[PDB]
Amino acid sequence: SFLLSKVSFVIKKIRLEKGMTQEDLAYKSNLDRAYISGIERNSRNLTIKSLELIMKGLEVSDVVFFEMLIKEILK
Amino acid sequence: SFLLSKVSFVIKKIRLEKGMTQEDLAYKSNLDRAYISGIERNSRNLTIKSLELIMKGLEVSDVVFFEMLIKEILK
Repeated sequence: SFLLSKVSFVIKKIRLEKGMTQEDLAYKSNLDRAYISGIERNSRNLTIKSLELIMKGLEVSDVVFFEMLIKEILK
Repeated sequence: SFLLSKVSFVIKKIRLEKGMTQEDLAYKSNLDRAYISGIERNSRNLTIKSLELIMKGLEVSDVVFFEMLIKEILK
């Protein structure tokens, strides 16, 4: 999946910009660390709900996530 | 969920814009009509891969789907 790879890139990029570890994001979002880790490797076929939870744990607005996704796809 | 109802709304809006029924879309995408139906009710369980595949069947680029999603969130 091209789209799944761009999605995973942005999640990890925003996470690192916010200064959170995968373990911090796990506890925030109530997702397991291993699911987080797989998402960032492009190895979990993430649902929309899971994406919502991650954006919430990352404290990024949904518009900001989608804007950076569009930018990354356009590169 | 606000995000989930906006995602479902946009998939349905575009499918209607392209003049497809739920079944037209399913036949095009090798999915079932009941899956398309459930997605438009409740986008909880939609994955990134399924989303890519739906956009492909709708012949809407990824960048355009995310624009219409942002418009809807902001409206």
